[PDB]
Amino acid sequence: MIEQNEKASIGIIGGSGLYDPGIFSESKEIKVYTPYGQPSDFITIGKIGNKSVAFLPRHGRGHRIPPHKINYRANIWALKELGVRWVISVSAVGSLRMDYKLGDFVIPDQFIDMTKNREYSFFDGPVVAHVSMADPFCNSLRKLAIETAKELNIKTHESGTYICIEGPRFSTRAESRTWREVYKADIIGMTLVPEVNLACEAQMCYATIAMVTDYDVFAEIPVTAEEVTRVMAENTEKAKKLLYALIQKLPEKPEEGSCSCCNSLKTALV
Amino acid sequence: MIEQNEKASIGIIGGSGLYDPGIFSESKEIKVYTPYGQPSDFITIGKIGNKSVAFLPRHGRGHRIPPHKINYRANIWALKELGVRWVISVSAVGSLRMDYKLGDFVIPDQFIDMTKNREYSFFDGPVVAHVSMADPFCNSLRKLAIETAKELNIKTHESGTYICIEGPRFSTRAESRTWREVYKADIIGMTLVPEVNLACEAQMCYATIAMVTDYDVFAEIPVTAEEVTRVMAENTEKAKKLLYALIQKLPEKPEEGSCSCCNSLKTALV
Amino acid sequence: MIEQNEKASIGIIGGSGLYDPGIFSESKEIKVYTPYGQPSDFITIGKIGNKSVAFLPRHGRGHRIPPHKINYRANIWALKELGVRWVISVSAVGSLRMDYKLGDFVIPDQFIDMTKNREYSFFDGPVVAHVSMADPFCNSLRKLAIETAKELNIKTHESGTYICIEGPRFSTRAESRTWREVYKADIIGMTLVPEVNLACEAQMCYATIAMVTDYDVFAEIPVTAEEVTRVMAENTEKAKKLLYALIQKLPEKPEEGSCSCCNSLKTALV
Amino acid sequence: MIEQNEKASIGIIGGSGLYDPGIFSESKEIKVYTPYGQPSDFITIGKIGNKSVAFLPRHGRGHRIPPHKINYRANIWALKELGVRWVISVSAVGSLRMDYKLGDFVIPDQFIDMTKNREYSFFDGPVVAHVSMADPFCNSLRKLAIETAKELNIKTHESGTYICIEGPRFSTRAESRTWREVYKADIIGMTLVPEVNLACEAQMCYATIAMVTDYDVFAEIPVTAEEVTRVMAENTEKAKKLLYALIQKLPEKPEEGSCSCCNSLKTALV
Amino acid sequence: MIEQNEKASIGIIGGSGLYDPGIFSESKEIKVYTPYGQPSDFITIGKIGNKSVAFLPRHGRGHRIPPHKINYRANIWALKELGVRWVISVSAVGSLRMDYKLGDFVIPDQFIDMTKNREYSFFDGPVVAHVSMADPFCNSLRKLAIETAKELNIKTHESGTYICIEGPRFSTRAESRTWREVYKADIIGMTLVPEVNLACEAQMCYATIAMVTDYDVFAEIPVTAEEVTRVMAENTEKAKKLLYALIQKLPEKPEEGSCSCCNSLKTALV
Amino acid sequence: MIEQNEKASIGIIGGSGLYDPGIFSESKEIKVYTPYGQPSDFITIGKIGNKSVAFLPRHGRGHRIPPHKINYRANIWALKELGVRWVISVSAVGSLRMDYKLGDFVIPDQFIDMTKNREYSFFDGPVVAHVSMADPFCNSLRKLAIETAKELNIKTHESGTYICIEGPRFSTRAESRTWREVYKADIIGMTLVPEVNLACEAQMCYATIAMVTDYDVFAEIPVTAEEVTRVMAENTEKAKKLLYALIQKLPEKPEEGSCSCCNSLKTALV
Ligand SMILES: CSC[C@H]1O[C@@H](n2cnc3c(N)ncnc32)[C@H](O)[C@@H]1O
Ligand SMILES: CSC[C@H]1O[C@@H](n2cnc3c(N)ncnc32)[C@H](O)[C@@H]1O
Ligand SMILES: CSC[C@H]1O[C@@H](n2cnc3c(N)ncnc32)[C@H](O)[C@@H]1O
Ligand SMILES: CSC[C@H]1O[C@@H](n2cnc3c(N)ncnc32)[C@H](O)[C@@H]1O
Ligand SMILES: CSC[C@H]1O[C@@H](n2cnc3c(N)ncnc32)[C@H](O)[C@@H]1O
Ligand SMILES: CSC[C@H]1O[C@@H](n2cnc3c(N)ncnc32)[C@H](O)[C@@H]1O
Repeated sequence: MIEQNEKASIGIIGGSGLYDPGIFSESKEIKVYTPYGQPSDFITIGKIGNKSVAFLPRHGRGHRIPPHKINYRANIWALKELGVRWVISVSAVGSLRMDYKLGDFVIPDQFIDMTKNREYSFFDGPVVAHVSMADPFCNSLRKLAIETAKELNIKTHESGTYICIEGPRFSTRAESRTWREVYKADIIGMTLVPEVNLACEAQMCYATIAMVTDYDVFAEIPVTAEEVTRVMAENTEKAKKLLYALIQKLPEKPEEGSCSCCNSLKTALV
Repeated sequence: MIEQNEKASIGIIGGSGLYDPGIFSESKEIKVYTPYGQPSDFITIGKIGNKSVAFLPRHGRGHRIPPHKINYRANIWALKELGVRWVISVSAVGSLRMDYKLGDFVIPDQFIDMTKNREYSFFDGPVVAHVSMADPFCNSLRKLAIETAKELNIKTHESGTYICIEGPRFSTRAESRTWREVYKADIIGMTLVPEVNLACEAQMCYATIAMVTDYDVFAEIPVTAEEVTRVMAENTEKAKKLLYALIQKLPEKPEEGSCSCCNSLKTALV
Repeated sequence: MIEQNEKASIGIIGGSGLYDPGIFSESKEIKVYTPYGQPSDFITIGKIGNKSVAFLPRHGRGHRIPPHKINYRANIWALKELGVRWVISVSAVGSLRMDYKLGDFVIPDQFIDMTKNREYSFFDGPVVAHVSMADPFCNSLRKLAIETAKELNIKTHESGTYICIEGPRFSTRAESRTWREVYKADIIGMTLVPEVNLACEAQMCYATIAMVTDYDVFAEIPVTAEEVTRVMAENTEKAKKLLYALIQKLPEKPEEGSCSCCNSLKTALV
Repeated sequence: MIEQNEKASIGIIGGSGLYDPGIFSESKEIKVYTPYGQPSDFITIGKIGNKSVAFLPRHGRGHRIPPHKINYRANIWALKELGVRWVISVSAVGSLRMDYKLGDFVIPDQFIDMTKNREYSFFDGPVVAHVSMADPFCNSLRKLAIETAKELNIKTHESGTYICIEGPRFSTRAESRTWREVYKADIIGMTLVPEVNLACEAQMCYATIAMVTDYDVFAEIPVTAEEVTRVMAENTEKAKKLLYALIQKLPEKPEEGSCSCCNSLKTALV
Repeated sequence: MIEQNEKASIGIIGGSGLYDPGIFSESKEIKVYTPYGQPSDFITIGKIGNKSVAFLPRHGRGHRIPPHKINYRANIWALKELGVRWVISVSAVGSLRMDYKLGDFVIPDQFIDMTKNREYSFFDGPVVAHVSMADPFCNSLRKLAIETAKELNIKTHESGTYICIEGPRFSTRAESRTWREVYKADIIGMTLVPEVNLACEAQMCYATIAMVTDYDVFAEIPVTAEEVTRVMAENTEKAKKLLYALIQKLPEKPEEGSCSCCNSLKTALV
Repeated sequence: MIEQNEKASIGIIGGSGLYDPGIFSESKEIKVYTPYGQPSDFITIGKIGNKSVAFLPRHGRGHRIPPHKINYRANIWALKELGVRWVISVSAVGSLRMDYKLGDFVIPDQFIDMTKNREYSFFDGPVVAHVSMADPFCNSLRKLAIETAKELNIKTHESGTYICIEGPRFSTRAESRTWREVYKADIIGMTLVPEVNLACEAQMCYATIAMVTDYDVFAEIPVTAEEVTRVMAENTEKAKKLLYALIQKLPEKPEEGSCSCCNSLKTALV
C-alpha cells in the first residue's frame, strides 16, 4: 500500500548476539510497510562496496522477541519490498556432534522442521503454491559462503542438517538423542523455519551461516541461554569478517541454474 | 508475492442481487493474490468501451458471505493489484426517511460507522497512517454518477448519510429511532465500512450507488431479507443502465483536486 | 455430533445472583455438546408441573464468567439441542429513570446494542440469514410474564428499552447521560446481546425479566458490583415466585402469530 | 440451525485434479449450513445407480484452497448433515518407495500425522471424546475398494502408510529420508489429517483411494506442483472408473463389525 | 514470572510527538515482563526531584504503533509491576468546539467510548470485576494538573468530555457533527480507552493532559496527521514544563479519598 | 491484579479419574486470578499434616476439558500465585512396552513432545527466556516419589520416557510402532506438555506420577477411553495412598541442588 523508494539487493538477517552487524560505514534506519504488520525492528540500510545492503535483527532491539513470536512473514515481506535478491542469515546453533565444535561455522545444506503452530507460507489462497525445497538453501550462495570461509581461513563445516525446534525451551535428553539418532541432525536452532520457506516463496536466494555456540545436552553441563550469548560474543569478530567479505563477493543477481527458488515459482503454482 | 499481469482501471463491487452485473461483452474469471487470503470470489475482468473493468461480488457466489465475514482487505487489495483507480460500489439499503420511495437511487455523501467487529485498516504498523475521511467518498466520481443519473432520467437523491451497522440482524425499532431522529441518517446498510476506508487507504476513488430496497422498521411490515432481494430484483435493469453509462463516462484517471484520497497518503502518514 | 437424548421445552437463563433458581423439585446436571465449545455450566434439567425445564446460569459456577467472555453461542446451541422452545432470561439491570426503582421488575420491549467485538450470529456463511428484530422479544412470552406479575401483585413495568453495554466497567456519567438522553434507554445491562439475537436465529421465543438492582450513575453513590449483588439477593424470593408461576402458565408451543422469531427464518434467509 | 432437506448416503471428497468427478448424470449444487462456516465449495448432490451421492472438492473451485487452510470441520459437518455414512476420499500422493510406479493406486491402511497447525476435533468440551484410530480407515470400505480395483484390473497396492505433512512446501531431502528410512512410510500427502479424524468422530466410514503422482525427492527431478497436476490428469479416467464402480457396489449401511468408527462413540466418550 | 527490581511511583505515558519527554536528567531503558507480551517500547526509568519516574511512549519508537494495535494491557501491567501509583497521560486531541483553540490544554473529566474490538479489561474470569467509572479520572491528579497549569500561567480548560474513536481513520463530517451536537463531546482522540479503564483496574490514579492539535472537521481544512504532528511540535516545550512541574508536586501516594480507583477494587469484585 | 491471600507450598494436579484426590480433611474451593483467564476449575485448598496443599483437576468438573483445550498457563499461574513450590502431577498413561503392566506406576525421567499448536511458554517478549530441560523433571521430587513407592511396596518403574501427543484421538498402529521402536518412548499421554515446561519457567519443582491404564495399540483390543477410565478407577485407592504419603514426606522447600528449575531462571534469560 506504500511505494517503497529505498532499494537493497542484499539482505542480512542477524540472530543472537548480532544486533550490530559491524559492517556498515554510513547507514540509516527505515520503517518498511508490510501487510503482516511489524518486522522485528526498523531495517538498517547502507552501502557496502558497490552494494546496497539491508540488515534486520530477527530478535529486535534488546533481543526482545523470542523465536516463536518472530513475525517471519513481515520480515521477509519487508526485504522483498526493498528489492532484496540475496538473503544471508547469521544464526547461533547447538551442535549435536562432537566434531562440530564451539566457534566453528557451519553452512547447512538440509533441514528438518520440528516447529509447531507457526505461519508457514505467504500463500493462503486463492493462489496456491507448493514450493519445492528438496535442497532448501540457495546453492550459489552456499558455495560463495564456503569459498569466503576458505579464503579467510575460518574453520567452517561445508554441510549439515539443521533441526529446527519450536522453543523457547531447549530440548530434553530424550529429544536430543532422537535428533541425533532419528533425524540424523547435525545442528539445532529455533529460527530457521519458516524464514527459509518464506524466502523461497519470495524468490530469494537464501543461505544460513550458523555458528556453534553450545553442545546442546551433550557436554557435562547442558546448554543454557547464558552460554549461547557468551560464545556468540567471543566470535562476533570472525562472523563480521566473514559477512563483510561475502557481501562484496556476491554477483549482482543469483544465477538461475544455481538458485532453485529463483524464478521457480512457475512450477510451484497449482 | 506474484506479478499481476492483468490490469483494470475501474473496479465494480456488486452488492445484494448483483452477482451478475450484466455489463460485460467478453470476460474471464481470474484468481488474484492477496496477503489477506481470499477475496469474495474470483474477479471478473473484461473490456467495456475503451475501459478494462474488474468486477467482484462482495457476497460471493450464491450470496454465501454475510457482511460481517466479508474479507474487505482482500477485496480492496485485489483491486489495487489490478491497478484499479476508480471503485464503483452498488449496494442495497434501507431508507430511514419516508419521503423516499422504494427503487430510488441515493448517492450518499456521508457515513456514520456503527460496525462492531471488523478489520478497519491496511496500516497496522510500523507505517502508521490516519486517512482524512471528512468527505469520505470521491467527489469526482459522485458527481459523474449524479450526472449519469440525470442524463438517463433515473430518479436519484444527490446526497445522504449512510449508517453502517454490524448485522447480520436488522435493527430494533429503538435503534432505528436513534439512527433517524437523533443521528439524522438517511439510509442504512451493513457493507459500506470498512470497504470505503480501505479504498481510501489504497488511494482509490470510491463512491456508492445505493438503491432503496426497504423502509427499515418504518413501514407497516418491517424489512426482511426477502423484501430486500425482491426489490433489488425489480430494479436491476435500471442499475445496469446507470452502471454501463457511468463506466463509459469516466476519465482515465481521477483528478487530485476532485479526489481527496488520490495521492493524499502523504499528509496521512505520521 | 452427539445425539441429545434429554429434552426440555422451556429454558431458563439465570443472571447475577440467580445461580440457584429455586424452582426444581428433582433435577440433574448434564453436559451438552456444542460445536462452539463450553456452555457457561452444566445444564440443570428437571420437571416443573407438566414441563421439562432446562436451567443455565450464564455466569457459571461462582459467577466466574464476565459478560464479555460468556459463550453465548454455546449456551443457545445447547438449549436448542435440548428442544427448548421458550427461553426466559432473568437479569440484573441498572435503572436510568427515577420511576424504575430498586427491586422493580421490568419486562423490556426494545433494546439498543452498544456491545463491541462479540460474536453476534450462528450464520457466518454459506447460508446467510438476516433476522428481523424490529420487535426483538417474543410478544407472547412478554405478555405471559406481564400477566403473571399482575396475578402475583408484583410491581413490574410492562415496557422498556434495555441498552446493552460491553463492560466489564460500568458507564461514565457522560455515557449514562447519553443513554438516557440520546438513546432513550430505560434500563442498562451487559448480557442481553447477543443472547437475544442468537435465540431468535434459533427460532426460540425469548423474553427478559429484568430486575432493577441499582440507579447506575444517578444516585448519590454510583453503582458498584457489591450493590448489584446485594439488591438482587434482597429480591430473589420474588423472582423465584414469578419464575415458578410463569413456567407453569406457558402453552406447549409458542403461537406463530405471537412469536416473530418462530418459523420466521424463511424470510430471513437470503 | 436449519433443517437439511437434502440427503445422501455416500460422500466423495475430491482432491487435486478432481474438481469434476465425472460420475453424475443429473446433479445440482447446494449450500449446506455448518457451525464452522464455509465448506470448500457448494456440495454437488445427485443420484448414481440407486444411491444419492454428495461430492465436495476439498480445494474448492479453481483449486483455490491450500491444505493448511481447508475447513475440514465444515466439510465433514456438511456431509454429516446430509446423512452421509460412507466417505470416499480421492487424493494425489507422492511415493516414498521406488518399487511403485507413477499412476499406481494405493489403498492405505495406516497413517502418521506430521501436520502442525490444524483443528483436529469436533470435541472441544464439555463432551470429551477420544476416538480409537489404531486402524484409522474403515475396513469394510477399504475391502470394497480393493475388490473393485481387482474386478476392473486396475493396478492397486492394498496397504500402505500415509505420512501427512503440513505444507504447503514439499519436504526436504533430510525430511524425506526420515519419512522413508526411519518411519517406514510408503506415501506422502498434505490433506489426510484431520479429514480422517473428523470423519471418524462423525461416525462415518472413511477410506482413501490414493494415486501416486510423483516420487517425492527420490527421482532425478524432485516433485513439483506441475508434475502432480500433470500425472493426476493422465490418470483421471481410471480414477473415475474405479469411483463409479465402487459407489454402485456399496451396501446401504456399513456394518458395525467392519467399521470401527460406526456407532463406536460410546467407548470414546469419557 | 520474574521479580521486578526496578521501582517507580509515577508513570508517564507519552502520546503523539512526545517520544522524548525531556524531563530526565539521568535515566536508563529497561525491559519489563508482562503476561500480555510487549509493551510499546522499553520503559525509561530515572529520578526527577525525589521521585523515581517511569516513561512509556504509547506509539513506540518512531511512532510505529497505531492506536488500534497498542498493547494497552502490557503497558499498564508493566507500570503496575514497577509499583506505579500515579499515571499521567499526555495526548494529542482534536477540538470539537471553536473555543477550545490550537495549543490549548484540556484536563478532561469525562469520556465516551466509541472504540470497537479492543481488549478492555484485565479481568476475564474467574475473578470477575466491574469497576465504577462514573468519574473516570483521578480527581486528586486532575486537581494537581489544574493547579500546575494555573501556577505556570498555561492556558488550560479545566473540564471536558473526551470521545474516543477506533481509528485509524479520522471522523466523517456526519460523525463529527454527531460527536459534538449529540454526544456533547469536547475533544476527540483514539488512545484514551482502554488505557484509562485498565489503569483503574490496576488501582492507579490516572489523568490525561490533552493538547488541542486540530479542529477535527470544523476548520476550513479538515484535520490531517501532518497537522497533528506540526501543532504538537509547536507546543512540546510548554507540555514539558507542565509535566516537569506536576511530577514534582505529586505527594508520595494518592489519597484514597480523592482517588476513586485507589483501593476500590473490593466493591468491584462480584 | 489482585492480592492473593491464600497460600500453599504444594500443588497437586489431578488427571483422569482423579477429580476427587481423597487427601483432604478440611478444605475449601477458591477462585484464583490469572492474566490467562480460567484455570480448569476452582482450586481446592486445605491442610495435610503440616502442609498447606492446593489441588487442581486439569480436566475440570465432570472431565469437561480435553487435553488440547486445557488452559495450562492459567493452571500454572494460579499455583504460582498461591506460592506453590512443589507440583505433583498424577496422570493416566498408555504403556508402549508389555513389561509396563496395567496398574503399574511409572515415575518418568524424560519426555518427547509431539504436541501441536499449544501455548508453550509464559515468555513471549520482551523478556526472553529459554529454560534448560535436559532433565525435565525435578530430581528431588522424583526421588521422594520413588522412595515413597518403595516404602509402601507399590509396584513402580523408576524411570521412563513419556511421549506427549496432541490428541484427542489415540495413536494409529503406525504411529505407536514409531513411538516405541523409533523414539524409544515407554509411556504415552496427552497432558504433560506444556504443563511441565510452564512449571519449570515458574521455578517450581515438578514431577509426574503416571499410572499405566492401557497398552495403547499393543493388546488384543486397542485402547479406548472407557478402558482408561475403568483401569484408573481400579487403582485410585493405591494412587491416593502414594499421594498422601508423598505429600507429608516433602521438605519445606526444594533444594536448589536437586531442582534444576529452582532459581535457575537467571541463566535462561537472554
Ligand atoms: C540466546 S539463547 C536462544 C537462541 O539460541 C539458538 N540456539 C542455540 N543453541 C541451541 C540449541 N542447542 N537448541 C536450540 N536452539 C539453540 C536458538 O535459535 C535461540 O534463538
Ligand atoms: C439481502 S438482505 C441483507 C442485506 O441488506 C442490506 N440492507 C438492506 N436494507 C437494510 C436495512 N434496513 N438495514 C440494514 N441493512 C440493509 C445489507 O447491507 C445486507 O447486506
Ligand atoms: C454483579 S455486577 C455486574 C452485572 O450487573 C449487570 N448490571 C447491573 N447494573 C448495571 C448497570 N448500571 N450497568 C451495566 N450493567 C449492569 C450487568 O449485566 C453485569 O452482568
Ligand atoms: C497440486 S500439488 C499439491 C498437492 O500434492 C499432494 N502431494 C502430492 N505429492 C506430494 C508429496 N510428495 N508430498 C506432499 N504432498 C504431495 C498434496 O496433498 C497437495 O495437496
Ligand atoms: C499523529 S495523528 C494521529 C493521532 O492523533 C490523535 N488525534 C488528534 N486529533 C484527532 C482527531 N480530530 N480525531 C481523532 N484522533 C485525533 C489520535 O489519538 C491519534 O493517535
Ligand atoms: C480418559 S481417556 C483420555 C486420557 O487418557 C490419557 N491416556 C491414557 N492412555 C493413553 C494412550 N495410550 N495414548 C494417549 N493418551 C492416553 C490421556 O492423557 C488423556 O487425557
